[PDB]
Amino acid sequence: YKLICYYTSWSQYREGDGSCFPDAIDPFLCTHVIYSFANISNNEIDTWEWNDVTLYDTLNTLKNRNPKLKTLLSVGGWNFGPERFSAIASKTQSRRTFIKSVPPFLRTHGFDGLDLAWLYPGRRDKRHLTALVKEMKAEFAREAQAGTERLLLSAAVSAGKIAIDRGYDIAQISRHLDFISLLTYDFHGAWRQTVGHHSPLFRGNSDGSSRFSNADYAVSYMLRLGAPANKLVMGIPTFGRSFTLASSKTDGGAPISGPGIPGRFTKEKGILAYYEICDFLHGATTHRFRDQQVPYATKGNQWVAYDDQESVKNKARYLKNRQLAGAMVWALDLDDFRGTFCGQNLTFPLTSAVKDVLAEV
Ligand SMILES: *[C@@H]1O[C@H](CO)[C@@H](O[C@H]2O[C@H](CO)[C@@H](O)[C@H](O)[C@H]2NC(C)=O)[C@H](O)[C@H]1NC(C)=O
Repeated sequence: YKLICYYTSWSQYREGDGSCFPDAIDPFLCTHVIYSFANISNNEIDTWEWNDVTLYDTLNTLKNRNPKLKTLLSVGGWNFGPERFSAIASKTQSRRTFIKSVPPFLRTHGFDGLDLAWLYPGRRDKRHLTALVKEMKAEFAREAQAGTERLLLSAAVSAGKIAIDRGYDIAQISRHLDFISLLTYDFHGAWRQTVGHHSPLFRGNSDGSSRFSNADYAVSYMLRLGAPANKLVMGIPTFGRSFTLASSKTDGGAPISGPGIPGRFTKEKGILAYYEICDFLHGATTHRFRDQQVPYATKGNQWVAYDDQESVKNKARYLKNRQLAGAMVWALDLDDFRGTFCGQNLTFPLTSAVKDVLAEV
């Protein structure tokens, strides 16, 4: 079983304990670590943060301690406009230039592969996305002729029915990618006013429009669309999503005046790192949807939808029962990498839980 763990570039800037460097990563924890977000300049892959060269290096030494650990660099991201991605993929000229620029870059820094994080291609992008992956893999196959490990090519894909239908030629890109990571944790309406859990495992028999909004359906759909189970990786969030309640109503369906307040170290509205959540729980009321099998917490006018150890173990067992390729964690930097915020002196609580389930069989 594969355990793809993303590490985000900008997590170094977090104050105090929040600050996380490749340095703090357990070399034996995951099987693949993806460095989060590289840019594209002059239609050529390029760095993002000033000290990326240094961090790329910090991260790629972990392989000295664990020969088998494989690393990948991811292009795109949320702060990377799909428009610009879209423009690179439409002109066969821009596309080829970008492609040709990757292997050298990757080789130079020590990455064993590239991860496409084109965050959501539109209906007019499907055709080109397919082109992009085909040629990419083709270039990697050619470069491997030079007598060296072939680079890996993976992609972070949306897990919403509509999104998938709109911009992905799954059956096609499936045969060219090494593995696909399902963003199975962006399910609850980033758009509207009611409390809701962003990463439900099952359907939640109470509500009936939006079933397509859960891990199960997403995975089933992908398999139906033609993606081989041995290539699917279900994404598991290591963070929670926050909401500022608009009424004393807390139960499912409650009103929302807007996103929750920022975390001391995360400093971002609506989001909370798991270690921040561990501190939040103190004086908070824990609740859990049996239907979807995920928990949520409330304190004051703050409502938090998140994943805990069992929640994540539960998803891990799911993934296993459908015989998927493995799991993908959202950031390693959002988990308790210090192990000093969530009791139990364990480091990387969440990601470990997944590993335990993934390894006990
Ligand atoms: C992202 O790539 C862009 C593309 O060049 C870099 O942002 C630049 O992008 C603008 C949009 O095309 C250019 O017009 C500007 O010349 C340029 N910005 C500056 C200040 O020079 C960008 O720097 C890359 N991202 C990062 C984080 O460096």
